[PDB]
Amino acid sequence: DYEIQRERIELGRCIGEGQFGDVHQGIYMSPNPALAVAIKTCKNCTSDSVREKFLQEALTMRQFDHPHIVKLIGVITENPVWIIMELCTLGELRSFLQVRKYSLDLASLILYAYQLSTALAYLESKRFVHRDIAARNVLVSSNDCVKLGDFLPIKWMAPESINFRRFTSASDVWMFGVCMWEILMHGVKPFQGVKNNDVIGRIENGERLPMPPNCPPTLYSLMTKCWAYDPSRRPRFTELKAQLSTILEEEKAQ
Ligand SMILES: CN1c2ccc(-c3ccc(C(=O)N4CCC(CCO)CC4)cc3)cc2-c2[nH]ncc2S1(=O)=O
Repeated sequence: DYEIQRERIELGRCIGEGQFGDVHQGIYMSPNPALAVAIKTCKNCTSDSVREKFLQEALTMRQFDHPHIVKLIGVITENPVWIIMELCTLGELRSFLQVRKYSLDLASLILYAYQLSTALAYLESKRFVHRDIAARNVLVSSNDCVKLGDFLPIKWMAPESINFRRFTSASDVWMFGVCMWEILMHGVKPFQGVKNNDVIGRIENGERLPMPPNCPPTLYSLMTKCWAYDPSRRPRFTELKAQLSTILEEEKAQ
């Protein structure tokens, strides 16, 4: 159904490293003659136990269809086993933001947050809990378009996830707060120089990540709402989407 004949794929250069092996860009020739694609490879998929786990990412991704979630294009299930995805040409978000620290305007940063919130409101409506929302798992398709990729990170995790391994859409909202902070910090990691074991203590003392330089206070406020200790007091993703739209439109008007 989405099994792709290997001769329709031209493997190109290695563009990254994955859990199971190198990621390449490539070209997919279909009945579009030259579609740019990402190809996830798997070093040890000659073993079926590894193959089953590798190909699970594809099965998971197949269930989603959203403009801000990376699309599965297809798979090749014989050795070498590949997963074919749309290429996000500008690569990982953190690296992208770091090199454009002084060249992306604030409206673009807010747009990325908004776009991610639309993907996450979609996932919440599908009753899908992500568990790992972080800038490391976001890819850049174009200067005006980011997409959620992936499918313990203590410094991103909600207190209930840390303490009791509770994961819900409300814990995803906490993580998304941290991801928004990362974006407005131009790809700096949260709690740099702080030991993982000490994170929950700071949180429990009422401390939170600080307002990023040049971040609109309305937007930092929204981040802080994501970091309510009580998950029931956090906004739902649809509310974040609504508020981010307003913040975005206000910034576009500057
Ligand atoms: C994790 N995945 C990826 C990892 C790296 C890159 C990636 C890395 C580097 C580049 C790249 O060539 N550059 C060079 C130019 C840079 C622009 C300057 O900011 C962007 C990085 C492009 C894509 C793309 C993907 C990807 N796209 N679609 C699905 C996936 S993935 O396999 O899930």
